[PDB]
Amino acid sequence: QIVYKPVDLSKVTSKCGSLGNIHHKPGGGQVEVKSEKLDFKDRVQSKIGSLDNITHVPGGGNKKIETHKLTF
Amino acid sequence: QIVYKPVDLSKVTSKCGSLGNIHHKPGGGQVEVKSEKLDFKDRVQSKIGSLDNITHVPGGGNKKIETHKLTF
Amino acid sequence: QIVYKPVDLSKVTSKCGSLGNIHHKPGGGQVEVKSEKLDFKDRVQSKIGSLDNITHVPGGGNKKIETHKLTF
Amino acid sequence: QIVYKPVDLSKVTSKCGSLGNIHHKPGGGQVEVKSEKLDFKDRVQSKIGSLDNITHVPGGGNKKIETHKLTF
Amino acid sequence: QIVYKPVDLSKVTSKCGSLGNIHHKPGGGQVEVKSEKLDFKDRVQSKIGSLDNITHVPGGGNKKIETHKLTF
Amino acid sequence: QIVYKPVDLSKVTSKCGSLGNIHHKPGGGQVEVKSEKLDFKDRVQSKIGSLDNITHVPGGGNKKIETHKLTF
Repeated sequence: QIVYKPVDLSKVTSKCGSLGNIHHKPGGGQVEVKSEKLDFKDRVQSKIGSLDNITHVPGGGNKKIETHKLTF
Repeated sequence: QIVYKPVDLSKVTSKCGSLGNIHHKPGGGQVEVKSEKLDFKDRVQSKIGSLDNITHVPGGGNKKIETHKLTF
Repeated sequence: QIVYKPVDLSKVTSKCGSLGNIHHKPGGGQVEVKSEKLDFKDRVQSKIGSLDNITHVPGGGNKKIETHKLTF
Repeated sequence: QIVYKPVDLSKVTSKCGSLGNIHHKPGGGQVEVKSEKLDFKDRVQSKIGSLDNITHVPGGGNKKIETHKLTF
Repeated sequence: QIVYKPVDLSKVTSKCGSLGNIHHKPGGGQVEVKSEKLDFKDRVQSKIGSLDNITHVPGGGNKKIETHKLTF
Repeated sequence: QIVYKPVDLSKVTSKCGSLGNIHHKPGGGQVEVKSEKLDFKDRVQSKIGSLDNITHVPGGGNKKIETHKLTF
């Protein structure tokens, strides 16, 4: 007899009184790339020649990850 | 007998009193890429020659990921 | 006997008192790409030569991902 | 007797065998100015808040400046 | 008796066999200026808050400046 | 008796066999200025808050300056 019975009662929580006055001001820039050949196969993930800017301000932004497995 | 019975009662939660006054102001830039040949196969993911800008301000933005598996 | 009976009663939740006063103002830029040959096959995902701007302000923006699997 | 008799027989000269293959490619940018009061009077020359690009390719472009003065 | 008789037979000269293959490629940038009051009078020359680009390729570009003066 | 009689027979000269393969590639940058009051009078020349780029390639680019004066 096999019984699998994990119990989860957890909390991930935040409080923030006021969130703001955020300034993001990058001063440009320059990028150059040279190549002759590219050859990509099974599950390649790639990024060539970027100049990318991100502002990310979540009011919460909490994460939880679970993985429940049984196997014979 | 096999019984698979995980129980989840978890919480992911947030409170934010006021969210704002966010400024995102990038000053341009320059990108150059050279190649002769590209050849991409099974599940390739690619980005060549970008100048990309993102502002992301979710009021919550909480994440939960689950995976429940049984296998014989 | 095989019983598969996961129970989920979990919550992903947010409150935000006021959301706004967000400014996104990029200053242009320049992008150049050269190649002679391309060949893309099974499940290729690609982006060549971009200058892309995104503003994303959801009032919630919460995410939940599930996967329930059984196999013999 | 007063005699004013300058003699000018001078030359300003050029030769250029071939002219070209010139590239001018700026990557944008960002400019901000704040003030409350302006007051400009006699022979003021002014420029507030600029993002200006110039390409200038004259085949000659030679200059000669003269000033001849007499006074009693 | 007053005689003013300067003589000019001078040369300003150039030869250039071929002029070219010139690249000017700046990567953007950012400028900010604050003030409350400006007050400009006799013969003021001014520039506030610039991001300016110049390419100048004259085939000759030679200069001569003269000033001939008499005064009593 | 007053005689003023300078003689100029001078040469300013250049030869250049081939002029080129010139690259000018600045990488952006950031400038900030704060002030309360400015007050400019007789023959002020001024520059506040610049991010300026110049490429200057004359095929000749020779200069001569003269000044001939008599005074009583």
